[PDB]
Amino acid sequence: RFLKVKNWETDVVLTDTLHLKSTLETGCTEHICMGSIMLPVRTKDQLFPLAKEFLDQYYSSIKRFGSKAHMDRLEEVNKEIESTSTYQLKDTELIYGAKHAWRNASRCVGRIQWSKLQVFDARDCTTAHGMFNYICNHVKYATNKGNLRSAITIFPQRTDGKHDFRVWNSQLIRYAGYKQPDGSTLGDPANVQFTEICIQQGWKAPRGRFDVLPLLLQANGNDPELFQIPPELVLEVPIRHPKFDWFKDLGLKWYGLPAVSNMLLEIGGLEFSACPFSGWYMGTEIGVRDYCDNSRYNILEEVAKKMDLDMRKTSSLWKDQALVEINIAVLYSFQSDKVTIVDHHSATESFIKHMENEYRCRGGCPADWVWIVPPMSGSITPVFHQEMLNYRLTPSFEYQPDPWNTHVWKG
Amino acid sequence: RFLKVKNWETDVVLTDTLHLKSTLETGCTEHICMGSIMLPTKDQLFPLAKEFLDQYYSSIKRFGSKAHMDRLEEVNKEIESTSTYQLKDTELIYGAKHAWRNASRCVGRIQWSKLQVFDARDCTTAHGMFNYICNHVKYATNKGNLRSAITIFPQRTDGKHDFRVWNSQLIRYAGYKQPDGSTLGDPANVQFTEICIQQGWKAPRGRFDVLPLLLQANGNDPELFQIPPELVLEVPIRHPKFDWFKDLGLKWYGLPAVSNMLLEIGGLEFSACPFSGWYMGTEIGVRDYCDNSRYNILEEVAKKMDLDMRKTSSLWKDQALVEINIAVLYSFQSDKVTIVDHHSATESFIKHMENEYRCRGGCPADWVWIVPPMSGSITPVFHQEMLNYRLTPSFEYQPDPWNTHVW
Ligand code: HEM
Ligand code: HEM
Ligand SMILES: C[C@H](O)[C@H](O)[C@H]1CNc2nc(N)[nH]c(=O)c2N1
Ligand SMILES: C[C@H](O)[C@H](O)[C@H]1CNc2nc(N)[nH]c(=O)c2N1
Ligand SMILES: CSCC(=N)NCCC[C@H](N)C(=O)O
Ligand SMILES: CSCC(=N)NCCC[C@H](N)C(=O)O
Ligand SMILES: [Zn+2]
Repeated sequence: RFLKVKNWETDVVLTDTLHLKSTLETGCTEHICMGSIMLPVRTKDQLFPLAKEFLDQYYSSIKRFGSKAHMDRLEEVNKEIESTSTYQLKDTELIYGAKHAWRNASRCVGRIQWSKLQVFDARDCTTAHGMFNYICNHVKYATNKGNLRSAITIFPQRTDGKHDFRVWNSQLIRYAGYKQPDGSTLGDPANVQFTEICIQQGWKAPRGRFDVLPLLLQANGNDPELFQIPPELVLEVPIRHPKFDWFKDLGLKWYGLPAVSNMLLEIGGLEFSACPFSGWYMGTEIGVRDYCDNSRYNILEEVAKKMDLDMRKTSSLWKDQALVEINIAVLYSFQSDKVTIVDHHSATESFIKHMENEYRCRGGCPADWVWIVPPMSGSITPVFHQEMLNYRLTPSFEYQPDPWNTHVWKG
Repeated sequence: RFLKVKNWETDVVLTDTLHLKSTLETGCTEHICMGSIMLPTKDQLFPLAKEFLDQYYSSIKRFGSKAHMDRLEEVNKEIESTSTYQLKDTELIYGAKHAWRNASRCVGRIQWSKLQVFDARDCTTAHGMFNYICNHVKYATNKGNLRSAITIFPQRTDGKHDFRVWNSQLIRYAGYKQPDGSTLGDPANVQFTEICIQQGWKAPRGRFDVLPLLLQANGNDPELFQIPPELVLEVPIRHPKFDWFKDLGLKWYGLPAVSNMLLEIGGLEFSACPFSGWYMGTEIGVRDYCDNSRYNILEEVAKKMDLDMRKTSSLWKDQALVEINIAVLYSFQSDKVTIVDHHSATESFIKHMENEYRCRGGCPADWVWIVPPMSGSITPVFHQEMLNYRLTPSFEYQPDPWNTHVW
């Protein structure tokens, strides 16, 4: 069966046959759409099929399907599973795997880049210290002095779910949040709970508004340990505005490298609970969400004051006005410092081209509209006008619960 | 069975049970989400009738009463012999108010129970239709102090005797393609604008020409009519700081009145049922003015502001978009035409959601439509999980009449 998606601004229609190759469920039914819901120990039994599909995909992509190297590999994985209960991916399969997980990531607008991913195989890693070293190398390689390069680091896969590798941080670089007793927060509110954990594990907190948090790291199921990323490794951009000279006096900066560390990489049935990955920022991530969410740094007001806008009635659109300035400032700052960042117009347009090309070559491109559309200026980006089809392909990045909720402390 | 929706900005969690009374289908499956697609018999009718009347009688606290049962019999007998049935006025009104209540794409539902319903079921001609329409337009406009209203023409019968308003709204601007290849006026109405001319309309062929109404009664060929100009309240668009803004020559009309939908109540289809409320500022300023396939004016406004349009990374479109929208809200407010800005409206819709949750057990909502097409995440609705489902009575889309009507 074929499915059509139309762009309402250009009238381009597209035909999706790829949704056919999908099995994981959406959270949706014929009676309810959960399209806007944020979050809607494997047996040998169900492991070989998962293996087989993956290797069928892998071998098709290299144009070797049905070959002797394809069959021998099936038979070998098959044997290794019955014998050992799991199996190891060749290097080639891991690389292909991680590329495809990104490729299939429907909430990601930056996927035009999916085929350029530096994969770092950390499956020989055994300790937290080994983790730290692997991560530092990732952060230095990916930063590249501001000329950001996409990368992922993949630690050993889950075995009995009792020996998991986990990065307790939600990102490799992120600013502390500290709840004061008067109810206010100092620094990033997103990070207060994690910050407290760090502190409880013995981190001495500078307690400022932009303190880079320590890596908290779990190897082989052992309690995690704290480590400071070398400061010279953390590239940061002080935030100024091309015409508002008081803007710098707002005391703002951000880090240049976004690197998600809390998700799970599934490939051919295997689960990698530690697989930090990094690309680069679209400006709105920082200027709209990180700075302006009410539950984040929440700077709209103080920027509004400084611009002396009529703040007395919402219909002045003073909020909308401050938001654009703040976003001009973020992009201006990054560009001036020659740190890679992309604006939301350029990013969404690229993505439309990627999506169209994906339909023509692959028969589909699963996409989550709620996520692909930027959080300001929605309809003046071409994605707003693009119908999308959202479905679940593997390999994939999945959510997993916070490890402090699951972890069994050895003390 | 019972579903949770969470607001991520405030942490409030709501439990939806209303979805288990969902009837219609969504387009989605376990395997695919179609959340962002725009348009995903005697025996048939009695179930629908019964289900509507049960909720109507439960709403008036008379579920199961003799009054309830008798009406179920009376409607049942009428179907059994006539093959359709007629709604009591009280049922007509409740049905309409609830069709709005259930409209998951409408951010403005906090207003739902204050709807003036005009029963035009005794109408028989397009002249009759025009007269009902003008009285609608005048009542709802109210000299700028807009009031919500729907007018309901006679329900479909054999679907060869359909009443239809061919305009997509009562009031909208014309669209002419030109030898220039460009488009003058509203390019969204270009094709209708033709059908009108193909029907005799003398287009003044300018940029903001209020289209003629094109009305079809009892399935007949439809007929042109010019709304008395004095009935069309319009706003010239100026900016509270850019004096030059007025020079752009922009105006919009005060009354949005969706005229092409189909109202379904208790299994009965009312295919002409124009309804109207009032505008959220972004509809005009963001979509109508700046959609690249609408008036697409960002290019020219950016010029007047002398912004650096050299690179997309100056956010010049974003800068302009904001001003354009300050101007619209400003114009309407200055002239005392009712209008709501996207901040105040989404705040109200969050409050409506919470009312419906504790009062009705849920509130179907389509996040993709509810989140405004500017400043999404600074409106509270961005951070609100919504569950979308299809309850009845409802408004549905229906084919354009010209693709259908036989001459
Ligand atoms: C090349 C630069 C990239 C850009 C500009 C980009 C852009 C984005 C943005 C804006 C989001 C939404 C994030 C949010 O709102 O929190 C996102 C989500 C996501 N991106 Fe990309 N991305 C890039 C590279 C990558 C890479 C290298 C990966 C992994 C290999 C990736 C995988 C994902 C995933 C899995 C999500 C969804 C995260 C979630 O569900 O919370 N992206 N991306
Ligand atoms: C009273 C003030 C109202 C406000 C502020 C309001 C707001 C809105 C907005 C912003 C939309 C999205 C429209 C678009 O983007 O095209 C919408 C759609 C809709 N509204 Fe409301 N509305 C109001 C009154 C009404 C009334 C009186 C009704 C019917 C009785 C109604 C029913 C609907 C329906 C059915 C849709 C979806 C129509 C479609 O699919 O295009 N609204 N409304
Ligand atoms: C409830 C709602 O889905 C939630 O706020 C989503 C909406 N869209 C989003 N889109 C992106 N890119 N990132 C987000 O965090 C969110 N949040
Ligand atoms: C393809 C996508 O569904 C389409 O552009 C939608 C998105 N959200 C919308 N939201 C509103 N309120 N009105 C619209 O016309 C649209 N268009
Ligand atoms: C793998 S990096 C992909 C990206 N461009 N963003 C990811 C999420 C970052 C987050 N939104 C933030 O604002 O820090
Ligand atoms: C029934 S009135 C509800 C409303 N406020 N808008 C409806 C659609 C109008 C459209 N967005 C426009 O910009 O003309
Ligand atoms: Zn869905």
